Amino acid sequence: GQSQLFADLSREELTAVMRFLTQRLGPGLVDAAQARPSDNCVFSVELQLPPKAAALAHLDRGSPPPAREALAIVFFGRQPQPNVSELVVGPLPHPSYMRDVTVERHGGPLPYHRRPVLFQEYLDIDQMIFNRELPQASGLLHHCCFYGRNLVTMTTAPRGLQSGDRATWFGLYYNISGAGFFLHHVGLELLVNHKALDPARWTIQKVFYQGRYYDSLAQLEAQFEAGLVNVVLIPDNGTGGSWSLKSPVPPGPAPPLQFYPQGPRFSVQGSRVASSLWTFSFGLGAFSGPRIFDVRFQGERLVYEISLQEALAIYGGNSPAAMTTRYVDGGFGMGKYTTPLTRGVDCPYLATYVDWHFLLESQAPKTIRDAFCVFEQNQGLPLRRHHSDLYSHYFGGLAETVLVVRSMSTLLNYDYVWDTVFHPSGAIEIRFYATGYISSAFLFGATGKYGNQVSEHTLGTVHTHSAHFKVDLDVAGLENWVWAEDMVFVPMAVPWSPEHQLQRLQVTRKLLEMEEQAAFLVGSATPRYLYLASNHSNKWGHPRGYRIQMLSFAGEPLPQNSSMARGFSWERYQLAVTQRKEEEPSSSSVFNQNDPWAPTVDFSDFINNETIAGKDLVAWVTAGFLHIPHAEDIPNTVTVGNGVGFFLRPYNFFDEDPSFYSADSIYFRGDQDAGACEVNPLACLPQAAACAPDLPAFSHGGFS
Amino acid sequence: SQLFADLSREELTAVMRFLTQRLGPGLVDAAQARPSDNCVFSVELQLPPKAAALAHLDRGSPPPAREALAIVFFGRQPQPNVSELVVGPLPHPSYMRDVTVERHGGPLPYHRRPVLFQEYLDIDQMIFNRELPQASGLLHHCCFYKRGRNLVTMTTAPRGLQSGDRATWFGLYYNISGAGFFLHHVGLELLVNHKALDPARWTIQKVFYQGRYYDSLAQLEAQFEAGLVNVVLIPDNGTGGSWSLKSPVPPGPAPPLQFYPQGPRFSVQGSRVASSLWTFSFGLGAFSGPRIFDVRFQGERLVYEISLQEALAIYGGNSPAAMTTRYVDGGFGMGKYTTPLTRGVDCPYLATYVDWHFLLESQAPKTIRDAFCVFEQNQGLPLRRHHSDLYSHYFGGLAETVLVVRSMSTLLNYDYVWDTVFHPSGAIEIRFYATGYISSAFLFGATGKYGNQVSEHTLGTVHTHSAHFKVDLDVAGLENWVWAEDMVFVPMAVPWSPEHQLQRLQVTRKLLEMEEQAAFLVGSATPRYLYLASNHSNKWGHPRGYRIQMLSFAGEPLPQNSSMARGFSWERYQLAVTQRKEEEPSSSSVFNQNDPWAPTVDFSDFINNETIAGKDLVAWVTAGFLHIPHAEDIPNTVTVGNGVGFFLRPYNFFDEDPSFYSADSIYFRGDQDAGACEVNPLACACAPDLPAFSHGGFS
Ligand SMILES: *[C@@H]1O[C@H](CO)[C@@H](O[C@@H]2O[C@H](CO)[C@@H](O)[C@H](O)[C@H]2NC(C)=O)[C@H](O)[C@H]1NC(C)=O
Ligand SMILES: *[C@@H]1O[C@H](CO)[C@@H](O[C@@H]2O[C@H](CO)[C@@H](O)[C@H](O)[C@H]2NC(C)=O)[C@H](O)[C@H]1NC(C)=O
Ligand SMILES: *[C@@H]1O[C@H](CO)[C@@H](O)[C@H](O)[C@H]1NC(C)=O
Ligand SMILES: *[C@@H]1O[C@H](CO)[C@@H](O)[C@H](O)[C@H]1NC(C)=O
Ligand SMILES: [Ca+2]
Ligand SMILES: [Ca+2]
Ligand SMILES: [Ca+2]
Ligand SMILES: [Ca+2]
Ligand SMILES: [Cu+2]
Ligand SMILES: [Cu+2]
Repeated sequence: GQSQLFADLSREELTAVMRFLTQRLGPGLVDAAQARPSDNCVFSVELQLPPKAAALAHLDRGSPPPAREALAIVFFGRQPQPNVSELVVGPLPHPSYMRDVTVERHGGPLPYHRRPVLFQEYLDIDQMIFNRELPQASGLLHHCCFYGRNLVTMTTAPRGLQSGDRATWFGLYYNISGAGFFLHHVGLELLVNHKALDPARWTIQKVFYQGRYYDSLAQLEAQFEAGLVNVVLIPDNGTGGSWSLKSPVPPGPAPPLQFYPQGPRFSVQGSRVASSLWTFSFGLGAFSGPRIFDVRFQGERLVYEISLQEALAIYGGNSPAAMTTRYVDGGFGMGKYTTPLTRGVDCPYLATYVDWHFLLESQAPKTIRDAFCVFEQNQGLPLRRHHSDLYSHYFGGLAETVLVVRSMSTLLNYDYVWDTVFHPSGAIEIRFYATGYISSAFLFGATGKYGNQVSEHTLGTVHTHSAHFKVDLDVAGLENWVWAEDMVFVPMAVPWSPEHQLQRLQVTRKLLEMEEQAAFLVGSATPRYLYLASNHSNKWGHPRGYRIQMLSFAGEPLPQNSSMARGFSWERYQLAVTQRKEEEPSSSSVFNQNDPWAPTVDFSDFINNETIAGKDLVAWVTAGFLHIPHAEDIPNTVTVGNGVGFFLRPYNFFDEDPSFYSADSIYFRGDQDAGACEVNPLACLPQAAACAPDLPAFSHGGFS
Repeated sequence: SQLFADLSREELTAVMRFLTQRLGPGLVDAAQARPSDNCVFSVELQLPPKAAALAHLDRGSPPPAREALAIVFFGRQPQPNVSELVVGPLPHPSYMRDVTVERHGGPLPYHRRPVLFQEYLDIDQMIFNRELPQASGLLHHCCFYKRGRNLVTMTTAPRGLQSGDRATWFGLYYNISGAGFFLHHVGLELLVNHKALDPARWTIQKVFYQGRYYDSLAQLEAQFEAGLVNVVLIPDNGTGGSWSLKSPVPPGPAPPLQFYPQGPRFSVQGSRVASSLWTFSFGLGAFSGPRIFDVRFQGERLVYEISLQEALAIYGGNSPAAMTTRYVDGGFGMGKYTTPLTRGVDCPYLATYVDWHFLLESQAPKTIRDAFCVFEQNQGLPLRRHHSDLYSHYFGGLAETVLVVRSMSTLLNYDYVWDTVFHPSGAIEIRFYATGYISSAFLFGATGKYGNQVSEHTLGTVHTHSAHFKVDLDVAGLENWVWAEDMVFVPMAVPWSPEHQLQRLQVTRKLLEMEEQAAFLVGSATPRYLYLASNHSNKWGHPRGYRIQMLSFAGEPLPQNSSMARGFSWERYQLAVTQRKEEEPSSSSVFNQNDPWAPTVDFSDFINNETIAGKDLVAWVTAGFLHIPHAEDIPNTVTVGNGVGFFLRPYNFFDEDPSFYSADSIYFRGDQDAGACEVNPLACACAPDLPAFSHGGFS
């Protein structure tokens, strides 16, 4: 079955679904890029992933491929009871039908306040701030901040305190040219209430300046002019790090460069990457972000899907913005906020780079150039090696080379790096880095219970990062069990001197039967060897397994006591294994960010006391850390040590190490000529086999 | 300025001629020595005292005498001792002092002494000439017996059960040609007693065949010939993996190759690496293994010393050899058992490669070619990046390049990989990988409580690996404190709507004042942020710090209840911080392997309830994992996912990211020509002309 079922929609296919929806949605249908709250609107159109039954029927058993469909989110603002609605639209490329799956999926209409804040909304909010509200305090603002074209606004987190609220705290910052404005908070923060569908009716519920609450910007300017406010002059320009990214040092000799001496050893065709060892499909959800499907090692499928589900950032702090802030980044979109990869910085210069197409908050499809990069990377390490000077004189090794796919999501200040790396041993590593700029507060007072001073007038606010992954392993077929292997010591008499005691080392295997048993809380310890496995077995008779191996420094999760916690229930777990249902496609939702108190998807609902003894299983992995900012996070947070993710590793899945059969392996005996070419491939790189290519002239995918 | 350089070949011959002429005649070469002889076991660099060394490197003083330390086996006397002697000054030695007593308070029992290469050879003459033909009937019928040329022997762990013992279990294995013999256990294990100083007197305390215990080989042969022993014939050759390393698949298009477009960006002179950012010295102890001294980031020193102290492997199993085995690898030697790096496999092809000289168990100095490699590696990752489509249109980042130093020690089956990697952010990563062959048993019976079947007739025995590192951080001078930062949530009324509650996130700092508070047991949780710091502060007024960040999947340590456990008490700790003394230079010792019950050094003695508030500190980091072998370990165990170690990371130590001032940084704005060469270095013969391949050879 040779189709590309998992490919993100092309631009024709988006135009096609747009044309279709235009014609059929009633007249009065506004473009989303200019829409007001009471308008109608196509928010999003993206690929609707196919149901698994049908997909595998095609891929494995040759049946016809399932209708390729799209899913549009529609803001219905023009009516007595405004709803959000999800509609499926197919088949592609010539759509002929549309049904409204909203009720059928979340049992009821979608409250209109759950909708993401549109780009027009943010723009209206700024008209309200800069034109109507902020000149009421123009005296204060001359005095402190060089006064509304030099200042600039930034959003927060959940918007309110209570299901249905839509009130956001907004920070104010100097509009720094050519570097991060995120460091130069001016101390002013405005709780805006924009729940109403008429922007004229929008209020400013509270105000916060340098330590103090006020009821309005008027009453702040009353108190300023009455001489009753100690105001702090915050510089406006400066130099190095806090103000720049451009290094003052001039370029020196060049760093090392990697090249393929005789052509590449893989190919990308559409959504499908293929190599001597690995074959897989890849994509970005608009909200979910990265994903790969149909991963096959030497022709056998290991995983149906691996895909980011959510990223979280829980903050604390002095100011109301920082202590309210819980970003659920799916609500903005890890795909929407993807950004071009800059060649030679984000991936190796000779990597192959791929575009990504999308239709969000517009009516034309746009394209993000160089959104993904795929490459083979020599790691420096040997994968494996042994040198025998003992009894027999030989050497046998293999340098590890690895296959890689990378996107980067720039969510305001943060640049998330998402890596999916494919080892020649049959292992799959998922990785998640955070760089970019820190979300900062204005430095004031009881600092230190809440973070570190990091520049003049700048607090680095404490926060946690957590991220969720879905790992739908299909280990040797759909029917899988989970096993927990570990270890134990048993006091025993030494057999041949019973007078003497010895501490006896033993393996421990428990087969986990129920969802509740394989759900592991953050804080609880957890089996050293945990793997999903098969009815089937390898040559020596052990169940065929793939083994999850985590890499987390997890923060304490937001306590359960909180009304908000439900919107990201998944943070509380390290790992959970679950019966994989069509009704349960995802862990979070775009709709949880703006109403986590009545969550649109609640992940703890999935762990519900069913068997996981021989069913189609799906593993859910949380990974993250705590981050007390510090001075070396200026200008940017750095990758080193901040890799988090997991390994999927073979455990009695094969009969031997597949890399035994590698084309790149190296062997020689003591009695051989190790530097003769017929014995050793490495002895010909010099003779002839050299010659770095001419390079492609540099290009860049641009900006908005 | 080369205080820390391992001894040259001249300097070894020099100490060896000096020791010859002054040790009494009757002084035998160690390679040939019998237990009752006298013997120079080792001569290696004696590291200088820290007061004096710093005096020299910082304050201009003259250098401390360059000295050597020789271990001498004094077997020819009424009470035989082992003795460590300092010998100086170099390169013209004129003195020699016996530090043994002054260091471990008394003589060194002769049984603590490492099993020499001649001892292993004598044990094999006993085994194959006197003992094994007593059972040539069984061995014809099970293992193709020829008079012992087809079989082969391998050591175990501590030797005996009790302080003073010297009785070693030995497994038998087919002598596979050109691939690891370690997978072909024949089922036979002999407890040999070799304590005596007269090899004629050596006994065979016990025997183990195929699940059952016998008192000698004669008795097993009685029981065999009586038809009373079910014998199975174990094949002798075979194909693929379990029997080979050579891939059957022909070489394909070549893998990616890294080269330096306009020459290297570092240099190696003797023991000293130098680069644009980093400057350090490097070496191997003979027993302790890798180490680096005088690490200087942009000229300021961060660490005095980082050094491997010990590697440990605890096993379990069906058979006596497996369940008795706890290898303390220092007792063999991580430096001795270092092996040449094979260019293009163990390190980048274009890396620079350095020799190592040693003098152990001989009288001439030998050399291990290509023992170290140093290289710059482009990682493919960015060190950092931001892309702004928001309010202002710009891009600013930096691909991470890294500097690396690597040695590999092959201890029998196991190939340990030791890495020291130097990030341009000011971080140092220490890494430890294990590859090579698994140590295997013969498959019989109750398997499964004890490991996995992994080939025909081969059990992969469960085991833990752990390793110990000494990290002598000198954060902004000698006086350091340690701090433990972490996090907490505090229920609080929302200020601006107090009828609602909010879970308020807060940092948590405690300054650890006592050694007991900064020693962290395996099992117990540990502060998310834990760093050594200074009196001094950065611009913003935070204490200047380096943070330790571990990477361990610890095995359960050997229980305390065990008589053996003191010989590696560092296994029970994740991390310990400690007043740094000259009487406490190391964590284990070469003498612990052969007598852990009366440990020659016991690490828990260092954690002794002193203050660590503003003292010269040292951190000790344990790292390791559990290994239940599995089919994908044949023919070798793979590196993937098996990296363990730690990061040493700036924490308010600088005023900003030093990489901000990087030469290889990249910046451009929306309104610029991103592909014009004057804006972007990335927008600009017959490249690598490669050295013809060579190899360091074998014994
Ligand atoms: C959500 O909104 C849409 C319209 O704004 C509702 O769908 C319409 O329903 C009426 C009568 O029920 C039909 O005659 C229209 O033609 C429908 N339009 C479409 C395209 O679906 C919808 O029922 C509302 N859903 C809920 C449950 O609130
Ligand atoms: C270990 O043995 C050595 C020699 O077998 C001892 O060293 C000698 O000590 C005698 C006096 O007891 C001196 O006269 C010799 O000149 C010494 N030789 C050297 C090179 O030291 C040593 O005393 C023994 N160590 C202990 C602690 O017993
Ligand atoms: C912010 O700064 C940039 C200059 O790079 C400018 O183009 C933009 O118009 C400024 N003003 C605001 C309020 O966004
Ligand atoms: C073992 O086999 C090797 C080569 O395969 C041989 O050279 C050696 O001498 C043999 N005998 C022993 C016991 O070492
Ligand atoms: Ca369920
Ligand atoms: Ca599955
Ligand atoms: Ca102490
Ligand atoms: Ca120190
Ligand atoms: Cu962060
Ligand atoms: Cu192991």
